[PDB]
Amino acid sequence: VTGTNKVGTGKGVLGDTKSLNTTLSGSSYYLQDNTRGATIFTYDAKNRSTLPGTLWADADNVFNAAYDAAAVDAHYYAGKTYDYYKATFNRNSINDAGAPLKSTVHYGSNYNNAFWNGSQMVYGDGDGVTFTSLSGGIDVIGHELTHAVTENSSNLIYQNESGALNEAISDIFGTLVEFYDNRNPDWEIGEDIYTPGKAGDALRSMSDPTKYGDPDHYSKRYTGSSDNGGVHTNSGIINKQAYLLANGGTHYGVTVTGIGKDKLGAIYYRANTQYFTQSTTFSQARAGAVQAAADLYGANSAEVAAVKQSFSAVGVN
Ligand SMILES: [Ca+2]
Ligand SMILES: [Ca+2]
Ligand SMILES: [Ca+2]
Ligand SMILES: [Ca+2]
Ligand SMILES: [Zn+2]
Repeated sequence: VTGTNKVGTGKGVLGDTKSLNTTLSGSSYYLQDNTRGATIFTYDAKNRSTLPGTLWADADNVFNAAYDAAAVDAHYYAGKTYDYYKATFNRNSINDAGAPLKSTVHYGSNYNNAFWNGSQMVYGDGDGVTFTSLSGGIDVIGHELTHAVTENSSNLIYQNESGALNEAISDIFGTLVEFYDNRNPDWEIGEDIYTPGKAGDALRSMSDPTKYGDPDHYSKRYTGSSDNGGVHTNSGIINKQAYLLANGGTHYGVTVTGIGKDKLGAIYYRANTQYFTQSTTFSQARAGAVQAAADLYGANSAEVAAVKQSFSAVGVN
């Protein structure tokens, strides 16, 4: 739409009030955010299995209805993700060229999913038991949007070690996005949307992958063919290494000095963008992470040493 930049208000999935960037055109306001380097659009599929649906239009610039909630969050959190990338690394959208961010909410009926489809963000509303509206969790959004960035860089193949690395990368960043918005931060993934009645859980944990049965050491990796070679479980190995590099700890007899989330982020960003390839394995991830740290802090630096220490802890050389 073409119009005038407005600022509205609405309530998200968890019931919190949020500030919205919309556009006034004719008699209505549209969930269209013209404020950033990339345009952000939010759509309504009206509980159908169609894409992208209808661009979202409101009569008064107030998004306080129960039906509004998923759209308010989808809208807000994508602008927050753009922000994280723009401020931290000077990245202009998913492709470094201002590609627009599109999201469809109310997709299907009681659909327990949300993913980047290679072109836009897709959100279902959940069954209200296993999940709630999928747009209410910032780390899951940051995770999927980061998949858009890998595709525009390393392009890690979704199978075996390189696929797990892909998954790991996306968790690291979604976590980073959550800390970014001071969105009650932690190292678990999906706790704001998962099993709305049970407090305590998440889909997986970076601090202790074994809580959910994921491996936390190379010697314990899944070796078969299921899940494109165990893509979603083996990522726990890289997740654990990332956690120890940011916060420190003792793991399998190896003591790691943490360097903080900001350097963890710069090291992985640099690694994924200049060093990783489509088929980077965990051993090459170590070497590339090591080179990134050397470039960033110096070859004989304490950072580089932490990098080495962190992989050692998880059995990767
Ligand atoms: Ca309204
Ligand atoms: Ca949290
Ligand atoms: Ca989290
Ligand atoms: Ca829960
Ligand atoms: Zn993923």
